[PDB]
Amino acid sequence: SELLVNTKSGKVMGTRVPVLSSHISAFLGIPFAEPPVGNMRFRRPEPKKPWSGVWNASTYPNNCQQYVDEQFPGFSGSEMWNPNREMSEDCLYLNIWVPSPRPKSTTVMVWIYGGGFYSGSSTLDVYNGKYLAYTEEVVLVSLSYRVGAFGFLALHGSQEAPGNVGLLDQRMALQWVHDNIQFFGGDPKTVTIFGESAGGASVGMHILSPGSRDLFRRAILQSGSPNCPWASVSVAEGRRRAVELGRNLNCNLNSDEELIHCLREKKPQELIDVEWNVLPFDSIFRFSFVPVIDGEFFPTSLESMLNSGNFKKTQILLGVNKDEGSFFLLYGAPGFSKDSESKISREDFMSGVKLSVPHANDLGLDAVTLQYTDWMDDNNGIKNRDGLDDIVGDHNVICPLMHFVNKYTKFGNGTYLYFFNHRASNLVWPEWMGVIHGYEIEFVFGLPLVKELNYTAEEEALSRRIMHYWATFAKTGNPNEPHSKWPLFTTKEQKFIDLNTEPMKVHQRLRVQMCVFWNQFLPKLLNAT
Ligand SMILES: *[C@@H]1O[C@H](CO)[C@@H](O)[C@H](O)[C@H]1NC(C)=O
Ligand SMILES: *[C@H]1O[C@H](CO)[C@@H](O)[C@H](O)[C@H]1NC(C)=O
Ligand SMILES: CN1C=CC=C/C1=C/NO
Repeated sequence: SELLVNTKSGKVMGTRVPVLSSHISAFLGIPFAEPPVGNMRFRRPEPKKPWSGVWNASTYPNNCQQYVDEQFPGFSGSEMWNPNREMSEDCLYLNIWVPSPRPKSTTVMVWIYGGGFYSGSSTLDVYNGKYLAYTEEVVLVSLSYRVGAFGFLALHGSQEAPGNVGLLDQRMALQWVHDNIQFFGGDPKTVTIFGESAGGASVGMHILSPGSRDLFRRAILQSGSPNCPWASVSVAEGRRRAVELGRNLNCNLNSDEELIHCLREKKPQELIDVEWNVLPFDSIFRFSFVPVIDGEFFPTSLESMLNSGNFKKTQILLGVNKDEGSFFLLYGAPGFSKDSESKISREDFMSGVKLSVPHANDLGLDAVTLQYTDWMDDNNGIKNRDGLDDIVGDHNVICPLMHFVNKYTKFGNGTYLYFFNHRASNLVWPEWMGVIHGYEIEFVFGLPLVKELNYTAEEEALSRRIMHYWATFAKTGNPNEPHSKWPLFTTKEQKFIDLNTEPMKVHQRLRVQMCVFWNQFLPKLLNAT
């Protein structure tokens, strides 16, 4: 049958799904590691152990233990991100979507999900790979990896909970794709890892990590960069936060040995219940458990790796959305709310700014205020709302990614840059938030093609237009077809394109203005004071 496949780990039998008018085959929930339950908790993952008999690949697997977002219960705008399958410490699986009939050796795309390192699932509807697979004849795989403390708790010296382990889960699935994707018709010479926010930062990170480089060809990064200030911590800090976790559960903090034995004793939900207390800062866009700069995963510091080409040289496509800040401010900042327009007082702006740049002293603080204030109208509520959206955007996504780009392209082998600024016509969040973080994904995964979710005509155009760009680049190293064109990004000129339902424009020097602020000036200033 098309649906029975022999793989180095065992025979797997999938299932066949409908898509638009045609069909496709789906393999759902293939395990690729020993379940990290028990007291494999926090440990590095181990390989699956071949099964006998025929693994059932026809339902979605579980989601990993994660914080579940209740802030707007019943609101789809927020629910669309929540685990939608049962949660379990047993959740290392992956999913494949293969064209019918099976290709022999075609392009592979591996999706890695975002979620701030504390959350996310392979199984959410917006990450359904059947449209992409179908429309572009590519093999589409989505992996899944451990989040929050289960995934990133890090007690350096120790082998019991070493750090970066979720990051290892990702690599382990990338191994299994490497070794078996050929039996599904995928060309392993030709995998593209691609992801959003934490997912983007992780792709970035496997460009850098030496044990990750050989496992893939090309990378696409959305709204995320391995150098984003919220994406890594020092080993000391990770140590500090793990022991802090131990405290709100009343563990013995005498050896590492005992901390871990303790944390391992606790039910998954009690770790989740207190995870947000270990933050060092009142802040937004910061997360508890996070890649740590351990020296084994990352041989050295991010910055100096970037500096001396110590990273995989291939070609990359990446980008930012127009309002990366809003979603964060809505959740975290005094003054913003889902149902009003959220005019912010000159009072609330100040505390907004404070929460966004939690490591700055106040001289640093003034420098920011100065930079983003309309001094001729320093009271307009709207201007403050927006100014704040740009601070959180720039400081957290746009400018660290621009820095990553500039260093990448000295030694890279081709670089393509987008600025997605389209607001979906049926977006269910309010207007003031604009083109929000995360909201290109549904265009990438091709949901505007499905009539009953209500998109414009042109939106569907934009979606396939994007999907092709993506699939072509994965297959080619170039988003463009042999004969108007998405230009390469160069250090000399720095062209990038708009992605949106009208005819594309090339521009230059994305937020260059403000990125020199965050990239050169502020850091020098905090270093002096
Ligand atoms: C097990 O296999 C059969 C069809 O092959 C079916 O009842 C069901 O979809 C599968 N159950 C799972 C994976 O839970
Ligand atoms: C990178 O790729 C090839 C193959 O090694 C080389 O000749 C090419 O011109 C390079 N291009 C860029 C975009 O740096
Ligand atoms: C969880 N989430 C909420 C808003 C926007 C993006 C997003 C990505 N999660 O992985």
